[PDB]
Amino acid sequence: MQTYGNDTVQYEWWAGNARFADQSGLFIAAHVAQAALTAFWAGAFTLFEISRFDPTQAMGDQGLILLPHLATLGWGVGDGGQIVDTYPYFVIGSIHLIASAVLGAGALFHTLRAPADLSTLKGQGKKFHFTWENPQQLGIILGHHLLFLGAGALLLAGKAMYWGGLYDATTQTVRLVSQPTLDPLVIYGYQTHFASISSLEDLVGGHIFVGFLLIGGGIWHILVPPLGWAKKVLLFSGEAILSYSLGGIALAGFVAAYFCAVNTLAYPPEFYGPPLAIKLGIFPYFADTVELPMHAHTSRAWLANAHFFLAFFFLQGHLWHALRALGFDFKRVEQAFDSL
Amino acid sequence: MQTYGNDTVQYEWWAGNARFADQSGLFIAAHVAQAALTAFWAGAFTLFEISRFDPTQAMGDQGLILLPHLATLGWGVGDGGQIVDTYPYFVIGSIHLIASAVLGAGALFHTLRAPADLSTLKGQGKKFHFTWENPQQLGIILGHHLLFLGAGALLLAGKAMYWGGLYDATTQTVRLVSQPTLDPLVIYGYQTHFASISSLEDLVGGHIFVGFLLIGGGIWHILVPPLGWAKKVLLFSGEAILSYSLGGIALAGFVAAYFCAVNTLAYPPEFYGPPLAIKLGIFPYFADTVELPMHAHTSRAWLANAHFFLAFFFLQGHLWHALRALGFDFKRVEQAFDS
Amino acid sequence: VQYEWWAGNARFADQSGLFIAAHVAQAALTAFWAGAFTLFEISRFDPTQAMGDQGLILLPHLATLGWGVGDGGQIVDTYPYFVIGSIHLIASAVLGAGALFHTLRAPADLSTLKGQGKKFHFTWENPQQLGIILGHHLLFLGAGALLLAGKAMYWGGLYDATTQTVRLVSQPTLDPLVIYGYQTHFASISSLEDLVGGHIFVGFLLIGGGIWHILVPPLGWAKKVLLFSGEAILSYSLGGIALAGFVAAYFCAVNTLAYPPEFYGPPLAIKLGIFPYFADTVELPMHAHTSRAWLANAHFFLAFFFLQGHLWHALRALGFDFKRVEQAF
Ligand code: CLA
Ligand code: CLA
Ligand code: CLA
Ligand SMILES: CC1=C(/C=C/C(C)=C/C=C/C(C)=C/C=C/C=C(C)/C=C/C=C(C)/C=C/C2=C(C)CCCC2(C)C)C(C)(C)CCC1
Ligand SMILES: CC1=C(/C=C/C(C)=C/C=C/C(C)=C/C=C/C=C(C)/C=C/C=C(C)/C=C/C2=C(C)CCCC2(C)C)C(C)(C)CCC1
Ligand SMILES: CC1=C(/C=C/C(C)=C/C=C/C(C)=C/C=C/C=C(C)/C=C/C=C(C)/C=C/C2=C(C)CCCC2(C)C)C(C)(C)CCC1
Repeated sequence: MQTYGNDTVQYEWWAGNARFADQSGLFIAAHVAQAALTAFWAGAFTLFEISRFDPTQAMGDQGLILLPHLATLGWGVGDGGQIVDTYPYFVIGSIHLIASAVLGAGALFHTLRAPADLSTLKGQGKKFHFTWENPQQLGIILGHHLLFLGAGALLLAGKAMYWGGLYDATTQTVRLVSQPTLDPLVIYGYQTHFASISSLEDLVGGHIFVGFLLIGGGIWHILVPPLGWAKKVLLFSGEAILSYSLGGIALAGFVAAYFCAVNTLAYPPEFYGPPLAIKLGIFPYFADTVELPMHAHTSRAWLANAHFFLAFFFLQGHLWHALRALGFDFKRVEQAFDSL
Repeated sequence: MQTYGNDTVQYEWWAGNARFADQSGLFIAAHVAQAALTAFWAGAFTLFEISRFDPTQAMGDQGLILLPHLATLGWGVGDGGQIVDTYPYFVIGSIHLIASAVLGAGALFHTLRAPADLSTLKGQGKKFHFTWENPQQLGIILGHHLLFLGAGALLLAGKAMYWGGLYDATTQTVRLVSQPTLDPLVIYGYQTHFASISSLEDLVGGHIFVGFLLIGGGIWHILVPPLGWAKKVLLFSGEAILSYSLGGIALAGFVAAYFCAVNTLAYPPEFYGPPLAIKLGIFPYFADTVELPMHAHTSRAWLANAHFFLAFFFLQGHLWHALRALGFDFKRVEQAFDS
Repeated sequence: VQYEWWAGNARFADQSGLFIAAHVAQAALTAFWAGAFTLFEISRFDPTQAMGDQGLILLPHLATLGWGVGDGGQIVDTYPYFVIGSIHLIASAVLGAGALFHTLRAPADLSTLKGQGKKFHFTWENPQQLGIILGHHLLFLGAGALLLAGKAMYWGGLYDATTQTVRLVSQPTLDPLVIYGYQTHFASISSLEDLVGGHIFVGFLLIGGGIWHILVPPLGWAKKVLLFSGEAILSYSLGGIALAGFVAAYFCAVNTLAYPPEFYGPPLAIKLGIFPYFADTVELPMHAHTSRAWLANAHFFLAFFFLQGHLWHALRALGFDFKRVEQAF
């Protein structure tokens, strides 16, 4: 936390998650409980989407949110964009459900059996003890999360190359994509038309390039400690790293909301509905060209608008926490109105 | 119980059943009274169901639940899934009533004639007294229960192999199977596809295998105590062992609800109804494929959905007793919202 | 201790004369119901119709023995019912005579007598004289079993419902291994000759039990596994009579051999709604039932209520007077 003086600070219940921000074990426990909640939502809602799926209609009109996310990977897709056999969606939903179960079990284990601070441990638990002031352990955690995201990108790459086939909007069948792009100059040139790429080989080439970039960043962050040039320009607290991550996930949400509404192959038009139109009224939303009867919207509209609004409010959360990390009081803005 | 204040911690009447967690003389009376109520349900409710039975309609139509539980054992079913008499269901319910009567008598004995403690005797009861600190005696009680469960499994195998025939979904006849399964390779292969078996012989062979496995586990728990790493990893208390068993019975209830949902040979489709579909709305219910006239359900749904709910709430009871055994009092939650 | 007037018969626990008097008076009331209601519910009888439809309650038991019935199962007389009712009248007379003589004239404490009364006083802490009373009662019940055995040899034998004849039984079973295997074949033997053949074995068993109880007292373990108080001995007797009432309700439900089906009623059906009961296969419209359903249901409910009375006296005997007060703090 910030703690502009008053080192022994007490937070009330409406800021109740600020109480464990200094301790270590509850800091692990709350986050793995949150990951259990995300895995539970994923598995339980693709099961709920299998429960409320009709094969006599098109996909995106009935609010199909997760089954197009699995059909773009090409798991149970047939011919012409038709889904007749849904075994592996139920398989990955059950996998995510039991994964949420074991993650919640570990969360309650760290809340109950593991102590608050990991400095009282003796074996490997003392090596996992972290503080918001030393950047070395934070760099180790940073590099290992970099390595895990790179491993996830490599798993997606193997799903595109060896472990299965992806889906395209041209042939509307599965496709075993091999021999991707190997040139980084055209990847440097992809900063202008990244929204419409229209080729899956370029997609898996960009994915293996960003995956190898992530592995390089991971081994770089594990190998060298963080330097001194960034410690003079970046703040080192809980709310500072919270702010950097909040701005990162808000930018990622804006990027994903732009990617959802205009793409055609990473979001097929028969699975998510037609591509959208960026329409600014009061706020910039995404409207469909055709109008659904029961005031309804496609999955593309729901995904793009929800991710845009969540990215917007996460940007203001980054703003709140980043101004908090710079020393602002925030009753100073109430004292500025009260002095007036 | 965690013994917060001391061993004589107070309890109100909404938790008064925690008062005999350390007495170990009222434990016996409460448990065999629950066994008496279980046998009372098992007998009196099939006596209730034998009065409202219709021979023309299907058994999964009006809500017959216990009679399809006995019809798959081949007691009073004719050819093609039709019931020809009501006598063996009546005598099985009657002997369950007699077992309930003698177990309730033993319960009133153990709460009335037997003392509140069991270490206060001088005969065989001194060797029967248990408490929640020693691993070897509790392992002995566990091994005795494993021997009893394996004996029940071998009794089921003897019923299927020597005490008449059995119903199947292949020939639709009361069939006496023979030559059960020896190799565990198909038993290992059934671990990844346990929904459909397509063999009654492999079912009774797996039953003989798990029965012998339970006799072996009971003998192992009788002879040798826990080696020492269980005292380091696990816990040994009332609430901890209760939570272990609650998680076990919740997992058993989950897999039993799923086995009632998908399978169609252990539960015959002409007796319970058509095989259900796992429809997750606000909760996962195992819904029918046909529709009943006035808000009714088939008996397979009444089995599977109720056992799913009971497995869910027993999972949360396992969570409650696990947190109770791990030093959490649930009084820091009400104390973390003040000031 | 003191008992209120709403429940004050517990004073018979120490007074022995009233203990004899009230029970012999109760037996006089039973014999008065046996004699008087046979001679009073005879005007409801009509041999033109059936015996199961009118609701005759006593006379089925008299036609069970095979006194005034012949071929086809028809009643042509009343005079055997008259002589059995009349001996029940004079038996109730002499039994009530001894009853009120013990109530009014005999002393209460039998140990304060001089002749053959001081050797007749009983109490609740001895296994010897109570064993003598048990032996004499076992002798008399075995004598009643001997009378049932002699009914199949003296007056033409019992009545058979299968062959529709009052046949003389003269084939006793000389093997107790059939008696062992009867626990599956309860009320389904399809033979009337095997009932008397099972009655002579249990009759000689009753004589042997009475001889064992007269000759030797409880030799030591009955002082430990059992109690001798009045409430506990009442509990044991009520449990025995409740088991008897339940098995008699089962015999009135399922047998249709000892009870003739053309006289008592059709075979019954075991049902359960709120309480378990028995219902006829052929119902009657005027809110009436056969003697089978009436007897089986009433004996089932009375056996249940006397099982509850057995549990009440067992809780009263073993110190559980009022201990559920400590539920609420
Ligand atoms: C990375 C995510 C993240 C994390 C870890 C935190 C963490 C924290 N924030 Mg926070 N915040 C975030 C994102 C995040 N914030 C965003 C995106 C916003 C913008 C809206 C804010 C705005 C914000 C404010 C304004 C304040 C905090 C405060 C705090 C601190 C106290 C704990 C707390 O939140 O109270 C516990 C949380 C609650 C009691 C929840 C409040 C109940 C809300 C109103 C209901 C949820 C709204 C809605 C229904 C959500 C669903 C949306 C849609 C599906 C309908 C804690 C360190 C407080 C602080 O620094 O004081 C010490 C504080 O005053 N945050
Ligand atoms: C094998 C199962 C088992 C056993 C032996 C116990 C044993 C115990 N539990 Mg328990 N529990 C269980 C399962 C079990 N629980 C499950 C599955 C849950 C989740 C719901 C709980 C939740 C729970 C709580 C929240 C608490 C206990 C407590 C206790 C202890 C005190 C006795 C008691 O319950 O109060 C005496 C019993 C009663 C008062 C009976 C109440 C019955 C209510 C009125 C039923 C309401 C109807 C309900 C909807 C169910 C309907 C079923 C439907 C089919 C009709 C005792 C050691 C308490 C404790 O730790 O001590 C303080 C406590 O606070 N338990
Ligand atoms: C052979 C059978 C037998 C015997 C000898 C006894 C003997 C005794 N019982 Mg008893 N009891 C029995 C069977 C028996 N009971 C059965 C089967 C039940 C269950 C229904 C009970 C329930 C019972 C209770 C609940 C109590 C006794 C008590 C007593 C003792 C006090 C004296 C007495 O009877 O009060 C005489 C009492 C009355 C005559 C009742 C008053 C009048 C009522 C209101 C009328 C009867 C109600 C009934 C509905 C009428 C219609 C009859 C119906 C068949 C049509 C005495 C030792 C009491 C005790 O322990 O001592 C204080 C006591 O509290 N008994
Ligand atoms: C708040 C809080 C917290 C947190 C926690 C959490 C948040 C949790 C979560 C957790 C979770 C979230 C969990 C999960 C679980 C899971 C489960 C419970 C599952 C189950 C399921 C099932 C069993 C299923 C089944 C099936 C299958 C498998 C298939 C077929 C069909 C069916 C569907 C039936 C803490 C403690 C830290 C602190 C305090 C407060
Ligand atoms: C090709 C392609 C692709 C790929 C992509 C990629 C590969 C990307 C990358 C990306 C990246 C690679 C990005 C980056 C960016 C960055 C940023 C966004 C940053 C920001 C930040 C800032 C600006 C900060 C600053 C600072 C510092 C550094 C320190 C001092 C102070 C300050 C704070 C100021 C895809 C798949 C789509 C498809 C196909 C095509
Ligand atoms: C053949 C026949 C017959 C006959 C019958 C008889 C012969 C019967 C018998 C019966 C019997 C012969 C029975 C038995 C039973 C038994 C019981 C029922 C017992 C009980 C007991 C008790 C309850 C006791 C116990 C105890 C002891 C010992 C001690 C400890 C504790 C106690 C108390 C628990 C008739 C006529 C039908 C006809 C036809 C044929």
